[PDB]
Amino acid sequence: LSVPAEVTVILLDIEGTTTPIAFVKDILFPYIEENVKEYLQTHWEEEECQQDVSLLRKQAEEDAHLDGAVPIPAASGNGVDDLQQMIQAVVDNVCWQMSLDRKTTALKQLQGHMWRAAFTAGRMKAEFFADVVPAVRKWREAGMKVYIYSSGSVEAQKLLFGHSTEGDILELVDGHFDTKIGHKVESESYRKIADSIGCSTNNILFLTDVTREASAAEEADVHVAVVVRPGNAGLTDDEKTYYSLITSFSELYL
Ligand SMILES: CCCCCC(=O)CP(=O)(O)O
Ligand SMILES: [Mg+2]
Ligand SMILES: [Mg+2]
Ligand SMILES: [Mg+2]
Repeated sequence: LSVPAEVTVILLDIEGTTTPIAFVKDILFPYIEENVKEYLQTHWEEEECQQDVSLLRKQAEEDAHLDGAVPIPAASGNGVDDLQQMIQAVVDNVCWQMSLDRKTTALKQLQGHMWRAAFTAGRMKAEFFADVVPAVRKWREAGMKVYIYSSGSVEAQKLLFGHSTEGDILELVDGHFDTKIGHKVESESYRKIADSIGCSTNNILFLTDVTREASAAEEADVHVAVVVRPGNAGLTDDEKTYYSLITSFSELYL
């Protein structure tokens, strides 16, 4: 509710915090499965697409031992028939990786390039709860710095903020962090985030919906608040009593 005087930075989780889970789980990711074949068919000749498929082929070779693994065999030729077969293999491999929650760099890389087309072309918009932007603006007016921490790549994060239901709000963010800085349930990740930002762990207030993230940040001597939004995983009675909860960014007083 009332931020400690020592806080100078607000670190924000995305899914379940600034953005509903429904958008991420039922819109953002399913979009990939629905568009990967069309995307590959249309942009196969692109140097970037060729590089993406190259990475996916390498990954497919490394997963060859896994049961149910989908191979991306060497093309049979360079005719349109051979290409159709190739494309199907890549599509099948991508969907397979997504069915299990395998978030490899090869997969994330292609997803990011596909999302760039979706958001830039205005086919999709990143959903933010109505209280987010106004609160963030006031926070910044009060001198607070604002950073984002999500498992989604920074490149993908920028697309979300650049094409939100609130328009382009990239300027409201001072920086982004993804799994490169470490995993969200590891306290060490938060100590590094403080280092990258250029502050102390105690100058940070992290807002997240998952308690496993909250407890990891607390262990890193970071201040935390648990955000409750529609569709979020329930909190235990003890967690509801232990953590400071907020149902809106407006509930935070500086
Ligand atoms: C661009 C990808 C989706 C990002 C939504 C996420 O926040 C997931 P996570 O809960 O791993 O931080
Ligand atoms: Mg979350
Ligand atoms: Mg440090
Ligand atoms: Mg202290």
